[PDB]
Amino acid sequence: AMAGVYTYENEFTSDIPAPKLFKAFVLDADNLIPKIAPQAVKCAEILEGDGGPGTIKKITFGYGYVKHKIHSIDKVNHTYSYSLIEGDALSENIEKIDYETKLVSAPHGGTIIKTTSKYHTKGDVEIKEEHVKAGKEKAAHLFKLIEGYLKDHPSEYN
Repeated sequence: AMAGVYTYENEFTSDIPAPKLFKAFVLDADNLIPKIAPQAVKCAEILEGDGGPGTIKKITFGYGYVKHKIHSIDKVNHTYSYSLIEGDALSENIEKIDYETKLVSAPHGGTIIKTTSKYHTKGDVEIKEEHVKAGKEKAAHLFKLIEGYLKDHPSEYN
């Protein structure tokens, strides 16, 4: 019954400018990711809301699905936050996970992507280093694919 929050932060870099990355990775993820990784995302459907705060999305992938609830989108600052509210990473021990991502402009025109994950826990906390790392290496593979797409279609997301 003990409720708590485990917070984990991570950061990676890109040569892609922040605005373009924001438009592609963040704002057009429903459309872009199916294109470059049909297994990571087959389908995204909005179940309620506009597409801004409060929006609920169902994401189906090549098998199972998750639901995301959008908390905020700050287009001007290039920050985004949303929670995993249904899916297999959840349990009686992890009731939900909040993500917050910030795209910061690097010195030479690229980006530093900073992500905070907050696991809302119940009872004893058990969180394996190996599952956290497997999550980062999966995301990084898919991020590298997005970067490749943006470099292969330079007239997009300007």
